[PDB]
Amino acid sequence: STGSATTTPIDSLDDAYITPVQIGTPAQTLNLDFDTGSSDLWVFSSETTASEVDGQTIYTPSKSTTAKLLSGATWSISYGDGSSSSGDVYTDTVSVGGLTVTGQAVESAKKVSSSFTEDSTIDGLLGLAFSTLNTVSPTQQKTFFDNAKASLDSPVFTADLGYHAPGTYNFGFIDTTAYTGSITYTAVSTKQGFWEWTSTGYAVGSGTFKSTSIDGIADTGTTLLYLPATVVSAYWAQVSGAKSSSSVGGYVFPCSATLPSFTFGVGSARIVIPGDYIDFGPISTGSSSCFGGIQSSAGIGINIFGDVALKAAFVVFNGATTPTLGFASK
Repeated sequence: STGSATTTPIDSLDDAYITPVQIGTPAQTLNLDFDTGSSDLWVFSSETTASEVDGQTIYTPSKSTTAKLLSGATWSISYGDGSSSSGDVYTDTVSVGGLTVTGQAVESAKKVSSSFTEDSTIDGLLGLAFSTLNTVSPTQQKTFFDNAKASLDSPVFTADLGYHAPGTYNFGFIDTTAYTGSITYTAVSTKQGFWEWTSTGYAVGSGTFKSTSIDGIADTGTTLLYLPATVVSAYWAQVSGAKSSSSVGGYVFPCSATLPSFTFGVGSARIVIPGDYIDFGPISTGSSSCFGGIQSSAGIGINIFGDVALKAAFVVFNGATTPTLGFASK
């Protein structure tokens, strides 16, 4: 089997991407944030505290003939931005782009933090990291990809995120028309439950490539590119007027600037992030200070290849017995 679904930016900055997901019978379609940095599929629901729902579409398990309460199971999760949610669990039929999993754990939110309430466009998350990170207790649950894997033509999914444009998540096959050149594969460590890999270095603009190992995660659920302070300083030093602002919470730059590209290494191959991808717009409405899309990972504890990086590539998440990651230009 295979599946294919379009993923769409939630706003004009590509802050996140939503993908429609069919849950239950008859189908209830919710727009979920596919997140390769977490492993819970959770949704706004009829059980979510009323004051914490503001425009999202909810899953109502009582209206699904295939929903079953997973007795005794609860979940609770926190993300890198400090947001959180928690609740109980149902099993139900979940389909993505034509690919159907029965008995998928659908984690129903009783509580969500303000950041979720305030974002009307995201109805929940669909985790695509390794199932060892799933927060369901007392019986950990498998991700949608893990449940689908054995039925797929090939045990893979691919992320093809657009810049200010829709893109595609595919399951079970590699669309060879979707990228240019070849896909370069690189080793993955699953020790932390993430799609963790080591980039071979970087370049700033037309500058020379610096060969240096950068361990980080491929995380579709993080907006920006978070890299070591040395790397980030080297980037922003090429932008007149750019500075790290403690009050704003990262590097900012004059909105009048033209940003240089940023290249990262995948083995001997190179992925180029165009400078425009690194512009996240005014820090506040009407400001001439713009927020940078490359930021320091210092004090996150890990480097994160988020959407800024991933959207410059066609990315293969290879879930073979020994997982690997593949990157191609496009």
